[PDB]
Amino acid sequence: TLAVGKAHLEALLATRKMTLEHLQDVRHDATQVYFDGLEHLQNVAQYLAIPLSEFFVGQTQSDLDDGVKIARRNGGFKREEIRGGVHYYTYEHLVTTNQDPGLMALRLDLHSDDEQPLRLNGGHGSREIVYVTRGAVRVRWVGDNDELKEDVLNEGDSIFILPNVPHSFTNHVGGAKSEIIAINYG
Amino acid sequence: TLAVGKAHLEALLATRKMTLEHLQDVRHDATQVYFDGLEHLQNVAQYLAIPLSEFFVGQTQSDLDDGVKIARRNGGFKREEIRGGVHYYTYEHLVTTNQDPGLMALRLDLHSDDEQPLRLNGGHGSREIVYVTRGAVRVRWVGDNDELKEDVLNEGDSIFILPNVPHSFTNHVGGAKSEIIAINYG
Amino acid sequence: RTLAVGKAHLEALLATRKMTLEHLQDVRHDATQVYFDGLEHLQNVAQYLAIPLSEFFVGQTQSDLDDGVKIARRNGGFKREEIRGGVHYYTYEHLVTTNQDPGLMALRLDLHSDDEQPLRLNGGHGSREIVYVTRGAVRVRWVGDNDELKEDVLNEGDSIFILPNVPHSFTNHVGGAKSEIIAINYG
Amino acid sequence: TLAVGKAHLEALLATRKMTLEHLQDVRHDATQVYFDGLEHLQNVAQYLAIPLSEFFVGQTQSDLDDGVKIARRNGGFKREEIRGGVHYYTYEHLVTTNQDPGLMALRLDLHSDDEQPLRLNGGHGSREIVYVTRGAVRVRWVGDNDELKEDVLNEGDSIFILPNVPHSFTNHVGGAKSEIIAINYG
Ligand SMILES: C[C@H](O)CP(=O)(O)O
Ligand SMILES: C[C@H](O)CP(=O)(O)O
Ligand SMILES: C[C@H](O)CP(=O)(O)O
Ligand SMILES: C[C@H](O)CP(=O)(O)O
Ligand SMILES: [Mn+2]
Ligand SMILES: [Mn+2]
Ligand SMILES: [Mn+2]
Ligand SMILES: [Mn+2]
Repeated sequence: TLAVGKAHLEALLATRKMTLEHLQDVRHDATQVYFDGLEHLQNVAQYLAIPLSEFFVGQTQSDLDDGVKIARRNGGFKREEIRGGVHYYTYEHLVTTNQDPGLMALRLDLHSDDEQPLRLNGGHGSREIVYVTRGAVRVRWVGDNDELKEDVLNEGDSIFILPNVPHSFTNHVGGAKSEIIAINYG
Repeated sequence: TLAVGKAHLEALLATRKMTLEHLQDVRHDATQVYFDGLEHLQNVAQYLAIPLSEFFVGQTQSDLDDGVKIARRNGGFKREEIRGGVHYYTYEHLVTTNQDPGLMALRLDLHSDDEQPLRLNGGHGSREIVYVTRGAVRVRWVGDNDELKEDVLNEGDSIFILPNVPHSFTNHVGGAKSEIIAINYG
Repeated sequence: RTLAVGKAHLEALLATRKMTLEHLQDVRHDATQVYFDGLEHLQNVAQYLAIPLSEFFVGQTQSDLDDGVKIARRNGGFKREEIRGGVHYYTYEHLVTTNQDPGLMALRLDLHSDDEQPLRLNGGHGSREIVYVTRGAVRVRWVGDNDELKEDVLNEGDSIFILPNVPHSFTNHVGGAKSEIIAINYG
Repeated sequence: TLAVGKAHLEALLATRKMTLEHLQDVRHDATQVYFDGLEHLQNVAQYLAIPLSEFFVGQTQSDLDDGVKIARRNGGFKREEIRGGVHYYTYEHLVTTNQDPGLMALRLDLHSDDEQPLRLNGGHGSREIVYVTRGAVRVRWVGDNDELKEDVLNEGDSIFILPNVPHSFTNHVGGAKSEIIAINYG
């Protein structure tokens, strides 16, 4: 048994000039409408020619409290990142929210340097802005005409990276261990 | 058992810097990942802080054939519309597709006129464009400062209606029976 | 050469950078507008703010609607013949157009070609399209899966939806008959 | 004289099923099209029923260098913020780009505390995420039913703020001087 909010379902129905009465075999109460499982809701979605996802758009409960959400150091997800055989990053999630799933804010420790081989990613859809909280960071990316570029970012410097530009952050000084903040969004 | 496409789920996981390994309680094959029901996929969504709807976005099978979908006169949904005892419209769905659930294209017969009372709707989120295929149509709507407006649209005339502007289409002549095409979108 | 920009709007752009009019010294203004000596001047201000020039005009065009609506009349607006490789294919008549949705292009078309003339598919387009047949019998052809050419026939009151970038052609099924369709591109 | 890129103008013209030939008295080159001033381009835009802004979309030269843009500490705009006589913030712009004018990344020094009066902003359209680089930060905001809320954010904590929620960041301790990073976006 799968419940869908009644007002929401009625709104979808109204996009097709319909009402609950035009659905075959559904029970409902004053706030919900009930389906005999996912296959049943899938069939109703085909009947309305609306993809299944729409039946859930907006229907997840907000994880904010009073318009805001707070996270604490080490309070959430954390993970090492190893590329080819090279320890490259420690990813720590900052605050994350279902009210903007495209926002991924991270604190990273950098573990590689010039003595290890380069491990560029393939770029990604998200824009990114990085701020250096500590140390000295070697940044490398693939620029115009596939030519490799590099620079060095010191504490308090920052960088914006256009979507799908491949990039790497490493320690400028080998054995030193820098920290950056990275916000992907939009 | 609920299957989610593997490449899609892996893409969502990557927006959180995760991989299948960070969900330990899931089986998978070369193209799908399997959940013990909706409650299970809902828990994984809360863990990822991504709303459930995202796990279905794009995952409904397209109802198009070779990039296109065709509908036939009288082939689909059709309904009379009666407002406070007044026969106002016949709604006939034109082609509808799950590849744009926000598109509602209609053919309407108009059945009311000046001898019946006015039955405006409450407006709606969709933009609308209407084209008169046949006859002469009295259009009325609520304009600036809630003042009622009216005009007449002849064959081949058209009108654009901003979202949430309440409106009514009726026969200008009375006993004459006009036809319009109405496209709500976006 | 003088370029006016709405003052409230410019001030809102300035506030996205934590600035005020005072951080641009070389500008005259009234209670509602701010004036630039020319485009090069506004361009420099845009560079200084790291905001593209287009933003200075976003939202600033006066609505062409009257009381939330806009009406167009048969033959009241733009109209044009479409000839493809020497083949007279379409007559395009604009239905209502509005600056409040520039991506909405609603057309009435006459079809002038048929099976005796060569095929003239377009290259497809970004817009979604829905077509409704007002009159006659219409041969529709498009490029489907694996670049295979597809075809069908649409009668009066039939309709079709076309996914973005699917190449397509509408012609007369019968030949010498002359059909009419309504085509709405949007989004 | 206003020049507009020719390929671009042609693409706009094609959205209206037009070509350069349908425009009255315009000169052009192999790459540009020329207008007798803004009023002229404004009239062409009314004729096409396309807002003026569209004629410049994409037409500003990117301020990125090879897909990236770098800013240095103290390299760009910087300003003190005083609210009703109270020194509240030092705003330092981090990297800014014309490729995303909705991104405003700041480094702030906090100068106020509990001994000074509260100076909330009015909120803003942008979402915000804040990360505490140094110290201990008193955050206050207006939540549900206009009730004032407060909390304390330590080094490495972060917060997400929904659009138009009014807020203030100040020093928790008093005479201590904290630092935050604040990213408004989207
Ligand atoms: C800081 C980098 O942008 C992180 P990656 O995208 O390679 O995970
Ligand atoms: C043609 C009209 O827009 C139909 P309604 O929205 O009242 O169903
Ligand atoms: C009816 C067709 O969509 C018109 P085209 O897009 O080829 O100009
Ligand atoms: C860090 C805060 O969000 C700065 P404000 O938006 O009041 O200028
Ligand atoms: Mn990255
Ligand atoms: Mn309507
Ligand atoms: Mn087309
Ligand atoms: Mn703020």
